[PDB]
Amino acid sequence: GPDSMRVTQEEIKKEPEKPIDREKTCPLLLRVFTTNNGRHHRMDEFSRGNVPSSELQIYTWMDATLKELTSLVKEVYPEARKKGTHFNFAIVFMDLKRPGYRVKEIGSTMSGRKGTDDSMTLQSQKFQIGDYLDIAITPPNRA
Repeated sequence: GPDSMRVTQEEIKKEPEKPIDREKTCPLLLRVFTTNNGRHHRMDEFSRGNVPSSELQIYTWMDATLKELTSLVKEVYPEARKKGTHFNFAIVFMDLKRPGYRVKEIGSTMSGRKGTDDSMTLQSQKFQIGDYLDIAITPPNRA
């Protein structure tokens, strides 16, 4: 008859994500790159040992949410506080097949508006220390 077998990784039933005990966990250093041209940085900008020459560094935890992070970005780039400003987040991560980096868009938020990705966390998107965060910021109403 049919045999029992171990479940493959893709079909593994995972528990719901849990908050981090931030008081007992040393924060990670998150490197955030930003654009204002309407698109993410290209992967050629992360090649040959280089990164973009502007960046924001943040101490945070694996349960950091997109809204928490945009609040910090707004501290340094106040024009981005304008209601309707759009923040498009992507994780830039090492390419394991070829040299350099790859990118995966994860979600977006908007100044002054509640949205479905506001509570999306780094851990939910399998962010790893060593990865970069890229945020493409665009003005209200797709101006």
